[PDB]
Amino acid sequence: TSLLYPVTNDQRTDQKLDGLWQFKFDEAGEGEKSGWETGFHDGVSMPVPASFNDFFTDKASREYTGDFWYSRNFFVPSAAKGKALFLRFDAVTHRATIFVNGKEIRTHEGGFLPFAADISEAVKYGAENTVVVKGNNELSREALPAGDTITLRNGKKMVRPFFDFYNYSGLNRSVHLLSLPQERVLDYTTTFALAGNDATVNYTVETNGDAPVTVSLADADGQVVATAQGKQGALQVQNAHLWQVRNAYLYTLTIQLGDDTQTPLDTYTDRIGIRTIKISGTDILVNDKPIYLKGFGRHEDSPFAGRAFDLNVEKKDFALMKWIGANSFRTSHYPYDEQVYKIADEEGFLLTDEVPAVGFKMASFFKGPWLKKLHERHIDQIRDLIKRDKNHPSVLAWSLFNEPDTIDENAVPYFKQIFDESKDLDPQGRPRTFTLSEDDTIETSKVLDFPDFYMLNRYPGWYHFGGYQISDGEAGLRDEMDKWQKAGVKKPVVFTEFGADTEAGLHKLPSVMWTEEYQVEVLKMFSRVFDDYDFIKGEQVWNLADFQTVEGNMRVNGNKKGIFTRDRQPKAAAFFYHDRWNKLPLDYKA
Amino acid sequence: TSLLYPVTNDQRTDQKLDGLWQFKFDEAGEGEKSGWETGFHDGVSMPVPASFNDFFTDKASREYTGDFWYSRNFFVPSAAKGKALFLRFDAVTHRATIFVNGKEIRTHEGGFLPFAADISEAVKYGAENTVVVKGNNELSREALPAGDTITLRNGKKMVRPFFDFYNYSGLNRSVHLLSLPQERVLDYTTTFALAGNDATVNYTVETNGDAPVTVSLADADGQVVATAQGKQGALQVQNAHLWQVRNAYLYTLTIQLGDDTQTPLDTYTDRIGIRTIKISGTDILVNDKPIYLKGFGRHEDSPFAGRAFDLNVEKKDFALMKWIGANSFRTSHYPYDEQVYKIADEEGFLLTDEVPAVGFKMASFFKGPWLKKLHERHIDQIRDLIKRDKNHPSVLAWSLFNEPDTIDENAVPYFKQIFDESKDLDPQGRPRTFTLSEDDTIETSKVLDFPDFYMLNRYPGWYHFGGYQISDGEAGLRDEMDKWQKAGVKKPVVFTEFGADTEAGLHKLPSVMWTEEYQVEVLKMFSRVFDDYDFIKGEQVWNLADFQTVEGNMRVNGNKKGIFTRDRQPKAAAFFYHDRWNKLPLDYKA
Repeated sequence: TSLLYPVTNDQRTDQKLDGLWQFKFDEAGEGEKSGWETGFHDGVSMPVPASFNDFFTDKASREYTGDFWYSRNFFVPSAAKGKALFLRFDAVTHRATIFVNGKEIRTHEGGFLPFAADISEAVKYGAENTVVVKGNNELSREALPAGDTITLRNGKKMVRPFFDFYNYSGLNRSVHLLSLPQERVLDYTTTFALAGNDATVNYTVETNGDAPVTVSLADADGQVVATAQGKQGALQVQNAHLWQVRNAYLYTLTIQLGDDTQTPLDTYTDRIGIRTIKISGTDILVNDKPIYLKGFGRHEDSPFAGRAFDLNVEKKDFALMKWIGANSFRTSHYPYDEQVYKIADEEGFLLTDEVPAVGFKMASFFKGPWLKKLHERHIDQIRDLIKRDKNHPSVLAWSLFNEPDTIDENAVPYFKQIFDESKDLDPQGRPRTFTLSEDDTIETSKVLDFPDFYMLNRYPGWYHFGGYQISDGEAGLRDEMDKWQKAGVKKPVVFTEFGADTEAGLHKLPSVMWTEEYQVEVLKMFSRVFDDYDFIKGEQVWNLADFQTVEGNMRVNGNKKGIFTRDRQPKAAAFFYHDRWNKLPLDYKA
Repeated sequence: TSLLYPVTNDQRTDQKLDGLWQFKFDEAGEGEKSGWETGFHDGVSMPVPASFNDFFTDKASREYTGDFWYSRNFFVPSAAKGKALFLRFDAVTHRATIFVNGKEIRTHEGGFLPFAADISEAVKYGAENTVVVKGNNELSREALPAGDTITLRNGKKMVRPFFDFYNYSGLNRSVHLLSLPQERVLDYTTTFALAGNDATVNYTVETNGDAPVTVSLADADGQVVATAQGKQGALQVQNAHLWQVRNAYLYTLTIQLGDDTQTPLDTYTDRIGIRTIKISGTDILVNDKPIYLKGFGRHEDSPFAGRAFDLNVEKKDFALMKWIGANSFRTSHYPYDEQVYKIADEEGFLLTDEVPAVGFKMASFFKGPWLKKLHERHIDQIRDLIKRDKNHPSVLAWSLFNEPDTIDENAVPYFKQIFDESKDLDPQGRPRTFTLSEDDTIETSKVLDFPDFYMLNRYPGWYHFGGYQISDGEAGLRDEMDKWQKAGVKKPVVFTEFGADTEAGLHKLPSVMWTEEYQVEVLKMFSRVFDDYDFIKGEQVWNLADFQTVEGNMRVNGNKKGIFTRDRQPKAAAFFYHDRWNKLPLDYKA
């Protein structure tokens, strides 16, 4: 109903409820029958935001699957009586029921997009109030991301995902207490055109009343350069400062409700970048010039917060990605905290925004009774993502699956439907795509007509033709690249996963898989291939940093394909890209 | 024809040709047409003994598969004219042709057992002579150990084994220049009986003439305690000092040819231990008392020599195995250098001697036209092994396969034949057995009647039910142990592989697979299981030290299941067994 990010001004308040909540596991499912929805203080303290998994010393807790409970007291100011009061949850992984003062307010499905609860009539204005969250982190084939939940021979419930990353759960992002006007901005949209040194922002504004609307754009020094009235309109910016890759310029948009006579009813402000995105045959055009993508390959994963957003790690990840010459990254495999995009906007990065449609395949999948509810939740999370991130200059494209099983002819109805129901959601109409796994190739894939450009996941030299065989793996990759070229490929091709697990410190001459030298050798190979084909317009290596993963005999304490360690220091492969990427211009191959 | 270890006395000489030979690859197979059999000096220097693989910086050399050539000059003393002259090769992996002064003398199949070439008429007595060895290290399903050789798309030949260890090749063990008498000892045998404080060594002596034979046994201080004449006889030792586990006592045996009147024609001396080995239902009896096996789990693998025997590593491996409380180990997966057994004899360890019958199964095998030649070489290498190691007190049992595919009913003819053709080779008639892989279980194995005791390879908690699932893996292992107990198991059971890859330095609380803590957790689990069943009479963990392996995405620079690092320092699991094994008496479970 509204996913606008909270702001602070005279009409809107926003106060974080971050800190130490109370926490309890509910393996039995008795929490509500036990009166826990009224709040409790007999559990363990738990940080918010943060995944709860890594704070326990026992594996039974770290792996817990089922119903878990967060509880906190908070204060509702007297001054807030009469406004629309909201608890906004930035992410509750994966399922939530919200209670205030013991009263059930709302539920939510999906653990990586924000939701808000209207608590206007459930609080005592001027006193302490209680908020309790009943979360669940089970997996099934009916929810994103896809997986199964099993019971061990000893009764305990355990998750077995269809994806790589670990099942980090809980209150993974901030909780806001909001005060909004009764008549307020709900949504707005931006699209851009260029003409000479002039540009045109084309906006619209969604409201829940009939009061007049007034939009104004100011430059980075605060000077106003365009005004307009009405819920639709066009701002004319003379001699505009365009938003450029690794060279951002952000204008401030200000939406204001109310006619020239009354007290202002609502103010909303955001920062936009004036730039356009077109797929012209086989080029990716930003502001009508061709670009070349270089980057990662990312996860929201840190030692102490787990899946939860941590601003220190994020600014550090960004410091590194600029140092290394990169200009893009894909939010694999789920929407990130909204701060990630604002930094991307300020730093002129291009993001591929991915919905958690991962694990749609087994080691078939589109041939099961789970699709019907799965699809409900899939296209709903697509809608919420595009509604949340629409206005960011830095979002280049939407990714609607990661490694779905496109070999089966039954994937084709489902893709048909997903791609029709998302056709007209993004006002900028940016390209919609998805990643093709190693098994989904020009020869074998059945959904190659759908994407606006191709995103390829290939692992020669790691999952196939490892070691001394790498040369045959390079030859096979060029085989497939020859067949794309033969098939007269007209859309762009971007490599979005490739690489090699590497244990920082393992050295060998000559190399063996898992050493720092082999990783450089593998990345050099992929580079040689990428440079001999013109439809290839981007390299996004997997992965930026070592991230945590389910336990397995192939997981040396998590994934290790990262250019940097989980602590964000470089492996030797860091310096290879630092050399290569800072020498490829932004228009490489044009 | 004779595999006796060389000795030095007035009838027999023995001089090592170890050092730097010349070396060349022969990818083309032109070496003989090019005159290389006459010796060469235009190649690269290569140590002997040692695997050649790890001395090259390029992967193409390290991985080379095909014909390779060793060349050396050596001096034949004038004084040796008239004796039987021999080049004895302790191991040439895997195939050899021997040339002396350009003349082809002999070939050999099998890369882990010694062979001798009679060069009595191919040398110039009193000058320098040339020895050239043409080796090959290809694999096929017709040779032990089993594997395949492939060609890459670029022409290069590459091995793909059916086993784990790396294909270390070349002159992996010493080369001796021998001077033997014209009439000489070829073989001898020992068997033992006990009666009160007295014992009886029952010997026989194989000779290539009719001259009289004279055998005498002396104690550790050099006192003679028994003499006998004739090629068969029985030495009566009063108040014998028995050879005890971790408590050896070795008598010196001296065989002498010639009657009381002539100059001695030949002397041969060896050290034996007076002890007996019986499988009594479900007990393993050494000297009629029950023992409990604890140990490894070994390879001949070191950083600088590769597969080649290195006495420093061997004494260090033995220092550690005594420190840790162990008393046994299995020479997986091939006969070791003969020095390993002499140290075992001096340290009172019990060895399971294994022939390189590994890889008899694919990821079927006994259903192929390769068995006929495979079996030729299999039973021949069995014959050579038992002939070489017969007389060691420390060899407890023979292992005739490692992880053969016993699920197919076609394995049964081949086992039938192998087990009949080895029935009467070991004079002591020690137990013959083999290892059963994870897939070969009480439910599924078709060769359970053959072995004299059962050797089990089980990997719960690693290749199955890893991580948080370990509890279900423990339950499944007890399932199988319950079904053995149900089936009324009458032969002993020994666990001979189990464990977990562990990267020294990886710590986590709670644990994850690959950390030092998880390894201890896994080893504790297996211990709990072993202690609840009486037919279980031994634990040999895999592995003693991290050893090198083929490149693969599951091989973090070789195998890592070792209790010690490849440099022979302890991981945390070292101290767990140091505690446990030094508290289990030698008669645990009796």
